Amino acid sequence: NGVCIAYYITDGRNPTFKLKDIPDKVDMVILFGLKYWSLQDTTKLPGGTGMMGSFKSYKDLDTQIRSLQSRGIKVLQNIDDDVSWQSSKPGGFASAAAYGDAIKSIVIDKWKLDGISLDIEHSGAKPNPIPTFPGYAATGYNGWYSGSMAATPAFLNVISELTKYFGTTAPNNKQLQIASGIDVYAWNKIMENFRNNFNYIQLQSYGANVSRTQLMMNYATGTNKIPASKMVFGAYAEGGTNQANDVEVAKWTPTQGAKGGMMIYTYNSNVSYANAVRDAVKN
Ligand SMILES: CC(=O)N[C@@H]1[C@@H](O)[C@H](O[C@@H]2O[C@H](CO[C@H]3O[C@H](CO)[C@@H](O)[C@H](O)[C@@H]3O[C@@H]3O[C@H](CO)[C@@H](O[C@@H]4O[C@H](CO)[C@H](O)[C@H](O)[C@H]4O)[C@H](O)[C@H]3NC(C)=O)[C@@H](O)[C@H](O[C@H]3O[C@H](CO)[C@@H](O)[C@H](O)[C@@H]3O[C@@H]3O[C@H](CO)[C@@H](O[C@@H]4O[C@H](CO)[C@H](O)[C@H](O)[C@H]4O)[C@H](O)[C@H]3NC(C)=O)[C@@H]2O)[C@@H](CO)O[C@H]1O
Repeated sequence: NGVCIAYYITDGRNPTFKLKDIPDKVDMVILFGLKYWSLQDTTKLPGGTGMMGSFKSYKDLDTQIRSLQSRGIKVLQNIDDDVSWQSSKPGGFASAAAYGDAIKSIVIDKWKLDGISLDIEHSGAKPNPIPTFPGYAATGYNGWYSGSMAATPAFLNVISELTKYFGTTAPNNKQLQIASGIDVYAWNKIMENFRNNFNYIQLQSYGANVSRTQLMMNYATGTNKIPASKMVFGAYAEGGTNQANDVEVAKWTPTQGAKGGMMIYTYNSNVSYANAVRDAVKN
């Protein structure tokens, strides 16, 4: 019985399925697409358009969020890694501490959200040297996802500062999760440093079968030393074609022990698909 984490991309797709329509047996919802800078300054992106396409206005967004929380569903904000994380001015703030405070100020202080999930896969400087990727048998991936970036010290500082307000060691029960892949350059160093801070660690194993997820599990647990109970796999509902596999992964208990659960990308892309995955990981 794992967790069921639902991504709700706010780009207006499948509009009749409102954020508040997230069904029961869904533990958390991660607002996705919508950027934290829109939560920060609500006047820049008109409601009902772009990444606010899913809502009539910011008030509508705010109201639906509460609708989920009052039902006990945690609502997290997606935060994407960015090349500015590798600089001394992450997010254009003065330091990683400043960046961290800002995220805390916007996501928690202002929007009273339950935490954040880090989508780690964006471009930036590659590591140097680039290590030899272990390979498929060892990780479930063929090689590096060349479009990701190195977890340089500056990049690590950002996450470190964020762990002060989000995650297992932060106060006020705030979630800190990550959605990435063993193939992203920054993976290993992120886990060497913060695996224990993450409540859940999601692998974007879109389109995988149980065999491939197990391969990932072998590495995540054996080499990255991640507790099996934090591992969450990705159900690619957006694709609409891998449900049977997703359902199997959802029901599946890795050889290393009970996993954290499943995340669904995205629940609102195909509700029936998402419900099946939810049902599978829950029952
Ligand atoms: C966890 C995970 O799975 N990770 C990723 C997945 O995210 C990814 O799935 C796709 O995600 C896209 C969203 O990505 C953006 O948001 C996330 C979360 O914040 C970011 O991580 C990601 O990087 C994207 O954000 C980007 O941020 C950067 C900066 O932060 C922006 O760049 C800046 O831009 C400014 C300009 O202002 C300036 O130039 C700066 O210099 C520059 O840095 C960048 O703009 C921004 N990118 C975006 C997109 O905003 C989804 O969009 C994507 O969904 C589309 O594609 C999939 C294919 O996989 C389709 O299945 C799906 O149907 C969809 O198609 C689009 O659907 C929408 C839904 O409605 C349609 O919208 C309609 O559009 C109409 C006009 O065309 C009307 O407006 C209408 O009202 C509206 O509803 C749209 O028409 C469809 N068109 C497209 C694009 O096909 C998918 O979910 C996956 C797969 O790549 O990878 C995982 O690893």
